[PDB]
Amino acid sequence: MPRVKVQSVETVEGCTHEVALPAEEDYLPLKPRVGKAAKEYPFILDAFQREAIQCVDNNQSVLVSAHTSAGKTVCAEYAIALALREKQRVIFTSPIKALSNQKYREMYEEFQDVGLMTGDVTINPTASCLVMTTEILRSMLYRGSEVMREVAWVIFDEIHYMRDSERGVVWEETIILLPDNVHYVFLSATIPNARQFAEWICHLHKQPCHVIYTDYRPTPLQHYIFPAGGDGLHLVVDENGDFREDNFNTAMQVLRDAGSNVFKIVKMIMERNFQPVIIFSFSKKDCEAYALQMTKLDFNTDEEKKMVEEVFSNAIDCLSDEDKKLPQVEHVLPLLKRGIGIHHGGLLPILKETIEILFSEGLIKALFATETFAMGINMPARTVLFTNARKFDGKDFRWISSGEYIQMSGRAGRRGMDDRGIVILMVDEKMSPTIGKQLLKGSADPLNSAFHLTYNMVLNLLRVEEINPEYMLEKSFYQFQHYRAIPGVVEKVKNSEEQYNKIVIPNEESVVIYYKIRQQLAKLGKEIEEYIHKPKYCLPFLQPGRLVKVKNEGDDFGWGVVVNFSKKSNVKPNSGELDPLYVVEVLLRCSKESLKNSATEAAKPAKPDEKGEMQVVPVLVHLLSAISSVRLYIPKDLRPVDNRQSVLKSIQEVQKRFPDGIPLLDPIDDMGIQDQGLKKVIQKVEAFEHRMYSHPLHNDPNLETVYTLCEKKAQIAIDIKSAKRELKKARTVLQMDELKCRKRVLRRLGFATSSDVIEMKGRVACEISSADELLLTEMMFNGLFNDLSAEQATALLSCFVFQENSSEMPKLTEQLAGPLRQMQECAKRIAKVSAEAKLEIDEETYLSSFKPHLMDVVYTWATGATFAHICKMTDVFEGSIIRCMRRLEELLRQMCQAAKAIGNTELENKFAEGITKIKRDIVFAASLYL
Repeated sequence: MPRVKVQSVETVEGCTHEVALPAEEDYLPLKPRVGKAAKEYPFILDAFQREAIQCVDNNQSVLVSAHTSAGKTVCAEYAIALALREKQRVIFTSPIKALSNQKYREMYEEFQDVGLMTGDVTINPTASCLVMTTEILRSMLYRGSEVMREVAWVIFDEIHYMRDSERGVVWEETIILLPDNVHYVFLSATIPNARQFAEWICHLHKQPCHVIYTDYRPTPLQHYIFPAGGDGLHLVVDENGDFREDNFNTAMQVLRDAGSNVFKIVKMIMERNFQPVIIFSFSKKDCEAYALQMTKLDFNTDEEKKMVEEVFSNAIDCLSDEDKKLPQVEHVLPLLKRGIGIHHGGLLPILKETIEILFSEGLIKALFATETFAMGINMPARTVLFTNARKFDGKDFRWISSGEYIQMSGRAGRRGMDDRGIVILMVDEKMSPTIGKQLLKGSADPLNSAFHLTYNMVLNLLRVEEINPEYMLEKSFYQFQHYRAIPGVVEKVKNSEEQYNKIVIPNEESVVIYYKIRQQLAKLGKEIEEYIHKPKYCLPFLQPGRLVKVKNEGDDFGWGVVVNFSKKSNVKPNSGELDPLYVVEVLLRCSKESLKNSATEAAKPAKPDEKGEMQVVPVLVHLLSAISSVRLYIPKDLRPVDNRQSVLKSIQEVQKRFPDGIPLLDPIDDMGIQDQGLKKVIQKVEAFEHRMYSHPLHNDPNLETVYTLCEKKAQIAIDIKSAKRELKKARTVLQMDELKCRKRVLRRLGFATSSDVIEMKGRVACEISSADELLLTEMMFNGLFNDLSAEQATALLSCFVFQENSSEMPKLTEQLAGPLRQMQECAKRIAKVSAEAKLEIDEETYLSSFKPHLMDVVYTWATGATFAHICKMTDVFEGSIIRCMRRLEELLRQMCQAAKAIGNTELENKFAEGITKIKRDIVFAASLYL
């Protein structure tokens, strides 16, 4: 159980300052800085700037949360200066290697003493500033690597990136394995759940942590909406924040009644000098499709074209003669002559930073960007546009979330260069007046960790003799956030039991028995209803006008006439299909709010406070809770309003003719059922209702009140039962059940003994941190790497770094695919070992995890083939091919120093030679910044 508290020190008309204090720690107010500022800044700093500099002056860990355009790095350059003034080395981490290059560039330009440490490049590993990616920090911590002996300040930037289930999990280990003598600085975007992370840090390592939150913006933003088809922009929210509902209503009405465009948008936008401009498309094919669509427009001046050509000539010198003739550069240069460009994940790694720097200088006035451009890149623009609203995440096709929208919209507006920021949005189909307005008022996202288990983690902690995984589990943020609900759970249980005790006055238990029989009667009623509507005897009884009733357990729609029905089966059946379903098109009375959007759930019938409107709605066959024996006449051809109003009137007089209740059917005779067993159930229902009315309580009045009281107390009891069921798992073998399952497998393989101590069989596994090492150790130990040539073995390892689906499967030769089965057969046997240890592994994706699409491309490249000649045998973008080998080349780096573990060198030097003849023409070249 954690023991912390919050003081929330006052702030004068600025930001909001809170401090986390661990349990018994009295709050000492911050003393003013003594001495001289370690770095002067030419401008005036904000209130939260003052507070942050004051806090860092006291050598205290801090959390700051604000938009990216605030310039948080201005604080950080101060802190990195201070340890430089005090002669202490500073460690800086970045999530992706991409930003590390230019960040090292700035920190080299003004401080002149920094050190770069990437997986591929190591520059000056003797400096007071080491800039290095976090996973390298994890590897460094797992090794002895006694560099932390002298460091005390750590900077974490863009921390909100911890929203992935796959690769976010590492930073918990990185943070936990750090010592308790260091100080921290945390940079974050606007976060609702800011406090809980701070409390987790305060409890984790015995230190206070300041927290700063604000939403001040130097440049306010303006939002407009453009329906698909029309002219003009509707300002919905402005530099003041009012919603201006009228404009939104006008836009949705225009799209509803209306139910080259991009060229018209760009043409209008360029007119009033609103460059630069950025667009966001989630399909990289459409980025180039609109790039070619834009080839009829020019922005550059003659001097600008001269400058772009000269800088291009400077850039392409190192490219070497053969590489200068690639088709892609010949495509882009005419596009660049007009002032437009693209940026996606299939472009060359050399063209990217060229485009970025040319955008920085200020010549290109129209850039097309994919999702991974707003993240990173400290270069903002003047206006922002979105071409879509739905996108495929990788598992389904879903709408955009609030956080993505805010993150991408935050790039509009430059301090001083432009007065206001402009962001535009379009909608084309199924806007659904309900969803979409949240995108303009919702916050970005609450941050929540996932922290799945992995083999390398438990192996590495087993390598440490004084640390064990079970100690690690309770320290994870998962357990911390699960511990912030227990007080709420116990408070809920306490309030519920007290409420149950408050209202207790039944008389007597005969009411309880009358309830129980009234539930058996109900269960019998549903069990016979499950027989009356089976689609064998009820299909001839579905004429138009049958006055059916529908209740899908949530609400009563009422009485409605049947219009049509069909045996339409499930098209594209999810998880197969073995029973046919039926859909009945029946005319119900829906609400106005349900019709006005009519795309979200086709639900929420009209309420007795509204007159409502009737429309035909498709329903499932298993929802008809009543079949009547009356057939109202139906108009001829219909589809207006007045005749449906007459149908409403008709259903209204017919109810004025059977005040006792409409005669629905008789299950014994009307259908004609002759099936054994239904006689037993009708006998039982007749019996139960016989004694039901035979009861005296029934005659007694006020029965309904007591019925409601019993229903309420039963629901309270159900709630208490569920709350106790949840509370019976507050901290009860959470992800420690898999721990036994995970630890069980290791001893079977031989990685560990039953005594659960690392052996050299497991020690080679701890020295791998990129791919699934368990099978790799089997490959090395079973002896499959030997008798494999270097040229044919490097392509084998490429299956561990490729995880993207492709349309076509090329044919592979026996010498190249013989090991492929050899790889696959060893996968199956290991999967069985996992499957027999109660682990939830399915052995269809497991073999599909390694995708055998590009081994030959790896093989052909390491045969003397030219890059130009090699990108024509597969339907994969060249850029996507290029960065794939980064992990593979990184993998080969650690494999060479992996075979030097069991005293094997014949295999070791083979991989070393393979690495040397990879870096040949274009794929491995220093960044324009390096």
